[PDB]
Amino acid sequence: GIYYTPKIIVDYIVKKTLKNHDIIKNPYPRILDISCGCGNFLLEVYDILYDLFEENIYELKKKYDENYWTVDNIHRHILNYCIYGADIDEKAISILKDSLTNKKESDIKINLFCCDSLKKKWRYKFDYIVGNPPYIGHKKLEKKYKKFLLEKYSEVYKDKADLYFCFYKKIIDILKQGGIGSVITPRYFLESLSGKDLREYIKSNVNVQEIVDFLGANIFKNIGVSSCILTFDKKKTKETYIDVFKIKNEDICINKFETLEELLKSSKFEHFNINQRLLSDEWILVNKDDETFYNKIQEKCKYSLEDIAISFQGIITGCDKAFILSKDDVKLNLVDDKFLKCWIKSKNINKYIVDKSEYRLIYSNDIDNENTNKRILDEIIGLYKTKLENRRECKSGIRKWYELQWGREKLFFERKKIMYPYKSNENRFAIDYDNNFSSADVYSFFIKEEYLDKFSYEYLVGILNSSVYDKYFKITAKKMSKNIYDYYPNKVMKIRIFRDNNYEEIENLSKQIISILLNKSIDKGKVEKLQIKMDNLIMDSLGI
DNA sequence: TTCAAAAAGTCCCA
DNA sequence: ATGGGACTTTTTGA
Ligand SMILES: Nc1ccc(CCNc2ncnc3c2ncn3[C@@H]2O[C@H](CO)[C@@H](O)[C@H]2O)cc1
Ligand SMILES: [K+]
Ligand SMILES: [K+]
Repeated sequence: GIYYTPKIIVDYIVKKTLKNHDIIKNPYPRILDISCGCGNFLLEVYDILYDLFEENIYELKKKYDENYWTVDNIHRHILNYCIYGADIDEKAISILKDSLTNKKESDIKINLFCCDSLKKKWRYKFDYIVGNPPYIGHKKLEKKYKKFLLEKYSEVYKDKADLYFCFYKKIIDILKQGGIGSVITPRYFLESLSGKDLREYIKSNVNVQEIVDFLGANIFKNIGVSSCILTFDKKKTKETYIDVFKIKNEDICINKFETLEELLKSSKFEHFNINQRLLSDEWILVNKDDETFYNKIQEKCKYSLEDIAISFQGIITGCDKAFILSKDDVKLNLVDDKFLKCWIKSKNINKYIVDKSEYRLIYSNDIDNENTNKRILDEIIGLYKTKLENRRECKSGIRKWYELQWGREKLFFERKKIMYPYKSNENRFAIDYDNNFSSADVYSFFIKEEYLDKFSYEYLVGILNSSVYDKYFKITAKKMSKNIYDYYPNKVMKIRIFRDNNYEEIENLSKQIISILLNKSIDKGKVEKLQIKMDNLIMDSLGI
């Protein structure tokens, strides 16, 4: 339930919010952590504040009450007026209170609240806010609390949104005018469709000073999440430019230097600036060379995949072990071949073509009644009946216990089409010739009838598999973990395509590559040469 | 009725 | 034991 932020990052965030504070002008700053936990951030804040007060004690004594401002009174003052924490875990709050007391008679009152930060009536705003909020996705969040969030945090929380969206909104709302906030959250809201409303909220309510994007680097040990650090303020500024620090090597160990600033200035990161006013609903955080590249491609292409194609997600059985069998399984002798479909996984998809399938799907929707094919139900599917009965559509009666949860439309699959994995390190679009079915880890599309004369499957896999389109898609794609991007229709269908004088030769090269890849003695080397030639053709076409 | 999004991923090994 | 690499289910809101 508790996650420890590495000390280097905590130090960076506290220094980011407090390094230029004018303690003489305002000796009563309110610093808040609304998910403080054991006190990772607040103890460092206490250290920084103590040094800040102690270095200016005599100036404070001369400008204000000379009896109040003594070194012996610093500790008490810090706990009374400066440090605020909130967390829902009682034990963490008790431990933090003990630590803050032990940093150094009457008892000082420590501003630590044990509550739900999203429900607390906050009585005042704050000068500085730091911390690491909790991340809960749509599956792991309780439905009652989700009803609450959808009612009260609708500006950022809808559909498949995350709890830390609400923490972002809460932080922004309780930040004093001129205040500074700095947090570490998952990076996914920067590009995801669920994060659109949250991105709009941030852009329209704060000045984003700085974004540190670690991409697929493993910041939290033994945790599968990809992180970023956001720093924003509510200052009166007429410029609103963002400093973006994007990591270049995801294999880096984070403790190579003493400070995170040394790492950011180093050759391990790239830095660039983004105009906050030029942000659309999407945040395209790239350097000027990449921006030029992306804009050239966008302007030159007249069509998008959405215009010319029909997209769809694969089968969602709701229990794969009940419906998927190895093609050499003896139990398939009980199933009529009219009920069997070819089944592939994301790993069976290469550039341009699909591996031969090793699995079969029982399309159980076509089973009329339980008495005609009783053997299939009793001996194959029924072995998981309990689990099958706990699916949502079974509990509500919309679906029989032996039916596929989301069987889609068969006719969408039993046709020539293009398939691609839902998560990959590179563009892998293939032409499926074999009426392959797949789960939701594989997405498919086919070309609309009215665009068949303008675009062929061979040409499309030719350009989509090129290095140009690999880089082009990765510009705006959703970076998930190390060497993994989401390849989902909400972005894949936005890919723009072109049609010009190089169409015929690109198509010929694609057909040659496909012909070689379907041979017995594959000579992959000539495939690589042909791909290089096609990439040259594409770069000529797009004017890069 | 029925779409598609969602990594505090998941699991294994050296 | 940890860190790194291969690979990806079904719950869920709309
Ligand atoms: N199902 C569900 C039901 C209710 C909630 C309440 C959300 N409200 C919260 N308010 C304040 N602190 C919170 C918190 N949730 C977690 N935290 C702390 O955050 C830190 C993580 O690093 C931990 O120290 C954790 O305790 C969440 C999920
Ligand atoms: K004085
Ligand atoms: K990671």
